[PDB]
Amino acid sequence: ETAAAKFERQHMDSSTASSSNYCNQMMKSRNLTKDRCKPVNTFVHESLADVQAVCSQKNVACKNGQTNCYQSYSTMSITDCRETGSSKYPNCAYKTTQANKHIIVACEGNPYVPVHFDASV
Ligand SMILES: Nc1ncnc2c1ncn2[C@@H]1O[C@H](C(=O)NS(=O)(=O)C[C@H]2[C@@H](O)[C@H](n3ccc(=O)[nH]c3=O)O[C@@H]2CO)[C@@H](O)[C@H]1O
Repeated sequence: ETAAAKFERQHMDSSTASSSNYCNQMMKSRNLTKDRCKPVNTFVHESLADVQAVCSQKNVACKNGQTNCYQSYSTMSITDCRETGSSKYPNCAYKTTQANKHIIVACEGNPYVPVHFDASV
């Protein structure tokens, strides 16, 4: 799996919504609960073209100190998945929360594409 492909699997769910069951099902189907319960994960509902375009938008500092992060000029429809208190592997359990926020992604490679989801603001 390429880094670009991993980003698409972990963070992209293009749709033009999310039920209380959404994260429980999506974290499983996208193979994010295979080894452990991933505590926090965000899905983005805008088009792949729109998210890829963020790599040419506002340059901002990455949480890790690198300079290859970019913030979206427009807000984007997203869903945050957060592990519940009662959640126990292999039965990982999640709270589903919809939001409309600017996203921050890290980009790499040629083509220069998103490889990491840094934050929403
Ligand atoms: N500039 C870079 N350029 C290139 N690569 C970079 C760069 N920076 C990191 N990586 C890489 O990413 C890898 C990854 O393991 N780091 S991770 O912070 O823990 C991933 C998290 C984050 O996606 C997720 N989260 C978080 C908030 C939110 O709203 N939504 C949401 O989904 O939760 C995860 C845990 O935080 C690491 O191996 C490192 O090499």
